[PDB]
Amino acid sequence: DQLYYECYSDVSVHEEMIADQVRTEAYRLGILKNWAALRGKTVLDVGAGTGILSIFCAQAGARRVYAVEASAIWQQAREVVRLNGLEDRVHVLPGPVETVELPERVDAIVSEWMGYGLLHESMLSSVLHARTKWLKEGGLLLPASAELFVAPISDQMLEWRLGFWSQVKQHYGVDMSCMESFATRCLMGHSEIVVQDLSGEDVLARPQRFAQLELARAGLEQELEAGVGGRFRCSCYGSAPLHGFAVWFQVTFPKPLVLSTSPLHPATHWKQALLYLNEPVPVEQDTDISGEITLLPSPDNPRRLRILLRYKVGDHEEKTKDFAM
Amino acid sequence: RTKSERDQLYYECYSDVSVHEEMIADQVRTEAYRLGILKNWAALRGKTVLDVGAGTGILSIFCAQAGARRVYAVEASAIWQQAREVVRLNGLEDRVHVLPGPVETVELPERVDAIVSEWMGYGLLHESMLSSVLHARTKWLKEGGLLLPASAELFVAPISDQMLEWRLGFWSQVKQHYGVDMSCMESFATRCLMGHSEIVVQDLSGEDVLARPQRFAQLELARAGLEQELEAGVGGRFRCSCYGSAPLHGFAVWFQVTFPGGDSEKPLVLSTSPLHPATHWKQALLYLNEPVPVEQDTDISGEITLLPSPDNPRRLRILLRYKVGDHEEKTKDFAM
Ligand SMILES: NC(=[NH2+])NCCC[C@H]1O[C@@H](n2cnc3c(N)ncnc32)[C@H](O)[C@@H]1O
Ligand SMILES: NC(=[NH2+])NCCC[C@H]1O[C@@H](n2cnc3c(N)ncnc32)[C@H](O)[C@@H]1O
Repeated sequence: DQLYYECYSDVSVHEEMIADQVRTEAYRLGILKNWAALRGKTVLDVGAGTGILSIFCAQAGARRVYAVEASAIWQQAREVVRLNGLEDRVHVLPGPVETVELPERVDAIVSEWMGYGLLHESMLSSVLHARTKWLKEGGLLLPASAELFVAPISDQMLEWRLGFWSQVKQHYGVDMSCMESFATRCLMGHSEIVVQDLSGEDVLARPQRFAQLELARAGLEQELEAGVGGRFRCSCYGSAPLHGFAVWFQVTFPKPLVLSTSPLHPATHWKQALLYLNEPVPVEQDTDISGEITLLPSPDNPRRLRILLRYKVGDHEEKTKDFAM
Repeated sequence: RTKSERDQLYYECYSDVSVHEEMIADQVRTEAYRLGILKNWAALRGKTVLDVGAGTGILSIFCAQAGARRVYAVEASAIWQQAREVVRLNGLEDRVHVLPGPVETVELPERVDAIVSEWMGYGLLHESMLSSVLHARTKWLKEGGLLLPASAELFVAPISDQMLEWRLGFWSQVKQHYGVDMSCMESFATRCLMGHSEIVVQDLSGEDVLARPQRFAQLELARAGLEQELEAGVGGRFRCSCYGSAPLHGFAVWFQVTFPGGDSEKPLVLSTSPLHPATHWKQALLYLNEPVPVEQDTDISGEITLLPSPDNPRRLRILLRYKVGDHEEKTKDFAM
């Protein structure tokens, strides 16, 4: 745990998260749009960082915010709260949320806990521990749920990198087309999850929701250990080389506001989690693709995301690939 | 990591496509070698060439296209098998010979007329590949032979880094967009972003340059005894006067290499300066612990030494000694 917390003692990660305008505006609005449910109520900010989300909760009308932060950045949060004149009702409490002592259970929890592929970092378990210990019955969760999506992809950037070697002749007068098979093995033949941003034109079929996480659900923490995911089925839009699948998520706040990391929506720092096949597979309009995706903690490191992929393209035999972040 | 582990990582890196894609996609770099080689056709026609660390073989092929009779393309990582295919694909395997393994233990049939190599790393000497080129020169280059490029030059300039300024000022600008005052974090951000002792590789522009760049070292690859200068430290002293008022953030170090042949007084130069087109080498930034205000005609002097790290000969270390105006001389010790 200590190694993890120390990653957040440096300014850069916090600058990156606030500079993610889609992320930060969405949390801001998700909180402020809940003013009626927060007015005069108490809030626990799990992993409060610099404190910015706790101050949004105060602007929404919370009577008190407990801002709990395990890394050294809590000292900066204390100063931010003081600078904004909110030390009377926003209280920064250092340490893990699992052992912090609050004066009272709270009406609401706010937290930005999502990692790459949703569950990389595994910070959800700390939010669920706080829910069990400190959230009043039926309390407000900001956000309250996460939804997981998959779509087959033809990655235009990958195509360009594989095709790069056949363009060397035009650039420098040396033919290097024979490098394409080697490049394919290098860029696709591995078993790592690739975090990369796609565009709408990389999506080869209607995205499918394959799992939903309800943060209030008691027993969710046990589900995370066993893996979360599910089956999916789709049919391709048209002819292209299938490179694999993109996985992304959205979270929904108590119309409810949705923060999405879909390639069809404005870019975020999460991008998408790309699962490449070992080599491209030609697909056509109406080619059926079915499969199953499971998000699991790595055996060597619970905080490291693993994804089991099972898939069937058209008539081909079912195949499997086991990815890790 | 142990030496065994460092060697394995190096092998894995250059056995993989990504680094070679980056180098070849670096058009300034690759065009400079193509033209610099072709401009030496008169010295290369009918002669033999050793390409130290040939990679995919593209530079060896440039040498064949310039008229070389025979090219030995020596490559230690698994990419040598890709280079063999590339050479065959272009119909050149009967005089471009891809040879696997370290140049330090390869066997050639004779000493060669010329050596070509793209050996430069970040801050010129990060990765420390020059030593292999010099080993090949001593062992395989004929007396009075040709080196391509023939020399490298190191430059320094004081900088006011506009990107760093933006990152340091980020916290003071949060409130005007999100309604939360975070100005109090500027000191913390400064400690995090400047108080470290890491060399930062980043692209600068001419706007960031606070004074006329100063050349502070030159490496003549033909010089016997250059290998001994590498271990003792490469560098030199500098002085400059600031263009105007701005916060001094530290210094940028960059290099160029010069190809022989052509105009004896205007050789072909591959530059990584912020004043010239971008390359994958960017520049090596040496940040002071905190910004220092300077004015027009503020004098800045000091000394810069590039050394291999004691824990890892492939890891660049830079010792900076510097004096700003009337302030006392200061020192800072950076590592890549
Ligand atoms: N969205 C993410 N991928 N990560 C969000 C991390 C936000 C903050 O939560 C802090 N943090 C993480 N786990 C804990 C914990 N159990 N208790 C308290 N603070 C924590 C961490 O130090 C950081 O400052
Ligand atoms: N400009 C740089 N910063 N590095 C250029 C490295 C180019 C190629 O030289 C190869 N290489 C490195 N050292 C050696 C050596 N001693 N002998 C042979 N090949 C080598 C390495 O495997 C790579 O494929």
